Amino acid sequence: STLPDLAEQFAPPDVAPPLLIKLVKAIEKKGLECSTLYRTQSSSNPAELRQLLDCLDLEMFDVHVLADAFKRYLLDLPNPVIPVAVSSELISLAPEVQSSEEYIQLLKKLIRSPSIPHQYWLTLQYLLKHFFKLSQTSSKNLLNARVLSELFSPLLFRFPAASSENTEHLIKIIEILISTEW
Amino acid sequence: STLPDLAEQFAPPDVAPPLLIKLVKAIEKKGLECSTLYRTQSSSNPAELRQLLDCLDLEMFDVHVLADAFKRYLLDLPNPVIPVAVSSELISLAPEVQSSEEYIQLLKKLIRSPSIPHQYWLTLQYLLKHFFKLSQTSSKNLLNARVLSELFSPLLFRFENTEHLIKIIEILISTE
Repeated sequence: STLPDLAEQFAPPDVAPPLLIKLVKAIEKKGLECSTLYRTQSSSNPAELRQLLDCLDLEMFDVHVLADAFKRYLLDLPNPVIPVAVSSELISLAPEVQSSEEYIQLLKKLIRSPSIPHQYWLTLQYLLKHFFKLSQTSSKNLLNARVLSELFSPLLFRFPAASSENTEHLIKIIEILISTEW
Repeated sequence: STLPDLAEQFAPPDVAPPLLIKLVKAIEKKGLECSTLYRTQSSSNPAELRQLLDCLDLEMFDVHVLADAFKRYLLDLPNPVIPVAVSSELISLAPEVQSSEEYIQLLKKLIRSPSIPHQYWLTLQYLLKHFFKLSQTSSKNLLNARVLSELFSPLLFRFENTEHLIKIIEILISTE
């Protein structure tokens, strides 16, 4: 649990944590068309994956190890990419305020709060771009935006919560944000 | 004001915001012996000072304008160098605590909290180093740790109930 806060790992004008960029670039180089990328576990345990998140070129590793280390990274951030402040608010929204557009508007307003370092929103945007690029070779890797949201929303929000029509709505906006990256 | 959070202006391994470093270096080059540094209002208004903080060599500017822009910078940070949570805790202990060394140990403990980006403490240390350097020519600029603490504690904490905070800064300047 020695991964520094996102706000300490980089600062503007950099667009993302340098370790995260290395992971994403290696994964895209070696696994863009992999039909089980992020949907199978590798043999490495969390301690070994954490050991990798310190030291070599990440392209030297097995792609399934890199993919697991990507998840491990999202899980080990001291605060999640989408801070609990933001998700606590989004979950509290009523059924009458049910437009995905409104949920997205609120997520951007809350995460861009000056009470939240810009690094959180920057990292989320970088991850969305990766997820969008993956979904554009769906014909080969079988990943659409919705499945990528179902796989990664629990790692982005890190929020235990019964399956509400609120939680469906958070998966839905991530789904929309992946698809609408350009 | 569009000044970004301390945590957005730099990240480890850099030791301080690059704009703050530029200000400090220019002020120390041109004003180390100035008997009125940081105690005189210059002719510029906050908008003009912000224009200078929003961007070329800062040495071209009048030193009193640099000193004003340094204060403007500290005032315009979206969150103060010493976060409000930290200062609120130190203030609420005020009648029950009074060991100064305890206040200092606590200030450091609170500002190094994992919930607070390391940039806040890094920036505070950079500021303390500058304040200490000034105090080493106090015979000429008249800025000793106590005067520096009275001038800048209100900008660092962003605030009677406060005298123990001023003393913390005074001691932290002296022991650099």
